[PDB]
Amino acid sequence: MVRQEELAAARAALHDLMTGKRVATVQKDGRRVEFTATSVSDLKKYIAELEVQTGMTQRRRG
Repeated sequence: MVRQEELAAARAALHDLMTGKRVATVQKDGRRVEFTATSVSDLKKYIAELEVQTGMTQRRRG
């Protein structure tokens, strides 16, 4: 399990959505999905869930 690549792509979305552009697309499973500054919150979670699926712990306090 190494989302090291797609991971770097998600961080970029945080930079473009809060730098100016309000729209951002992501290539996931041949499926493209849109995100607007209105959901900048549900995206923050998508970034936290991938760190737990690529990290190496479980106590959560890690």
